[PDB]
Amino acid sequence: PVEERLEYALVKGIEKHIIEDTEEARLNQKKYPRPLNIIEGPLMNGMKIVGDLFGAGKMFLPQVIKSARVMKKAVGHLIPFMEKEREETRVLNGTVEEEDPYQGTIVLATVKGDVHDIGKNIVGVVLGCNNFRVIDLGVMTPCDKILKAALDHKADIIGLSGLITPSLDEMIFVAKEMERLAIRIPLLIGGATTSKTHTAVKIAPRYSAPVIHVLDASKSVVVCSQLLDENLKDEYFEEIMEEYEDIRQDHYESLKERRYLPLSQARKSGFQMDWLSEPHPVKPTFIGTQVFEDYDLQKLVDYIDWKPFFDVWQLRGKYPNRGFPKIFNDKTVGGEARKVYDDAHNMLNTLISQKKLRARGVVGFWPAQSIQDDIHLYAEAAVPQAAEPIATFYGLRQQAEKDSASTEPYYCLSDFIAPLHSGIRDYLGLFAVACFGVEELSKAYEDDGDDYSSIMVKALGDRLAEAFAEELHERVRRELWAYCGSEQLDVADLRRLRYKGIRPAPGYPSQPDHTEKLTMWRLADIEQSTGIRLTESLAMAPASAVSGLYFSNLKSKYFAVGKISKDQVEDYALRKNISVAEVEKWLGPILGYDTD
Ligand code: B12
Repeated sequence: PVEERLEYALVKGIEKHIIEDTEEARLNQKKYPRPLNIIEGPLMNGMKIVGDLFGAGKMFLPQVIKSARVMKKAVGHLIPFMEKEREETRVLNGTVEEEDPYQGTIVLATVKGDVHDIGKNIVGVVLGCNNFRVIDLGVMTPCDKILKAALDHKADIIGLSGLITPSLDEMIFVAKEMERLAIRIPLLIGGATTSKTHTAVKIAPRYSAPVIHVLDASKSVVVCSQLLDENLKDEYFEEIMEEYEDIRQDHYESLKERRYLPLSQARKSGFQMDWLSEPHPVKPTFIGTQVFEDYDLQKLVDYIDWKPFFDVWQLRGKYPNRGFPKIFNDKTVGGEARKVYDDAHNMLNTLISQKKLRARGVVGFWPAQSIQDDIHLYAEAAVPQAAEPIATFYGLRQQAEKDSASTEPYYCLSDFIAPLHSGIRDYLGLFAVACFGVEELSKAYEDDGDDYSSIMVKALGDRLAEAFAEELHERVRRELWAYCGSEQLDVADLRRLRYKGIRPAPGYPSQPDHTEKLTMWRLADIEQSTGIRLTESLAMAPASAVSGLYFSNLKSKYFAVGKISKDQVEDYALRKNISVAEVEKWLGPILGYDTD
């Protein structure tokens, strides 16, 4: 029989004879009077088997993508006959019937200002494997375009993705706009920057229709099936409503229960250094920017941290095999991890040897001094105490009250730079790297129909950007700044943060203000030197880009600012010479007080 062959090819992921079997079944008009039967019947049966096996955890994500590719080739062979049948019937009967076999239509988009779509692509493929008609809209999607896509495609669900905290404001804007046209379509929320608490507190109240946060792609199928089943729709919505009300009440009680120090008191208990006895800062080999136009990708292959790459494919090894290279020894996901790693190495070799990917970056150093909570940068030949700063990076100090038994100070990034009045020269660095050509390769793979290769190339581009950042930080410590000239740590120690100094990035918990990237881009001329541009929400395009600041102090360390009070917001607005509303917008996730 041909149905068994179709199901076996779908489940196992064999495109070798899928065209032949599909054509053979199509020619068997006895079983299938219309080609819709080959879709509604044997083909979606294998897709459903794959989807439920993935939901149960027996089959892993890469095999799901293989099955999706096989199904895509099958439907691609079938769609000319679908078009022929529809064109014939439009003239024979004058009408087009409801021939939809999918469970529902879902508009899937990444909100404006965000350029990350690996998770959105994975979610779309997973949903498509469960007979959902996924409508992927891309990145930096305007809200009006999402609403128009939902209206034109008679969509049933809308999904929003976002990776940076400025995307949360866009998501809330989309929710309230959906409310403004009185749309009743359920709205799912996903992304690395999203959380269950933020959705119920901020996103959920703005929309009357269901708004559900989804942690991963596996839960997305369950949520969509429950939302599209009328026997479970209202009860699931009510349960979501009660749990979100409970979490909102708990959130407000907590917010009443937190204590914060006064800003002056927090400053008085900040981190201190003995600059009169600590070793003096090491002057960099140059003051200004050194631009890299075409970095050696082969040097970046051995600097790649593969654990986030295996986290992309959801191949999470159990203890003690939870990380590379021990993941290959795991009983369950060892074979799939090995297959994915081999494919990644093959594609990396092909792209590097063909010059299909280019890495560009810039690193700069300037004299820097500290004035309370700010780091001021000066010219090369200018005396810091008698010259105007050419740039300033404003820091945020931890304000949340700590445990009485705790003795840790209240950290700020300016604590790692020598104060101006101390009479000690100090310097600060910054960098920005990227991997160029991932977008075109992903588009080419998606046009062919290989979503697996597109996801692989996106993950490899991100890995290459991270490896470039790590290697450049290694060079800065030993060669360009030479404050750690005796460093000889291996890449394993590099991934363990065992070296001197730190490289905080804007938007991270050390300094969660994304507007710090504008100063770097204006100072180091990053967009003109390397081609990396900031979007409207201060995200780096291409998405395979990493930036940050270089702190060479021995005592410097990574810290989380946490929640801050109103007074720190007012002081930050006064220092930055911007309105309080802008500070609250760019520091919304770290506000310890309500704003509405
Ligand atoms: C490696 C990594 C990167 C990658 C991002 C990977 C990518 N492009 O997908 C890169 C190298 C680009 C990077 C850069 C930066 N990152 Co980053 N990064 C990480 C990290 C460690 C991995 C998370 C991740 O992306 N996994 C990959 C995908 C598969 O996971 P996911 O997006 O969560 O997708 C899943 C689910 O969320 C869900 N899902 C996703 N979308 C949708 C949509 C719908 C509808 C549904 C139903 C489900 C759904 O399904 C997916 C499958 O599981 C996280 C830490 C963390 N724990 O989240 C930080 C994190 C996401 N990074 C963040 C930040 C700070 C940045 C930067 C701004 C820092 C910088 N260099 O300036 C830049 C971004 C600018 C840029 N580069 O263009 C923040 C978030 C923003 C913030 N705090 O303001 C995080 C959370 C770190 C942090 N603690 O602050 N980073």
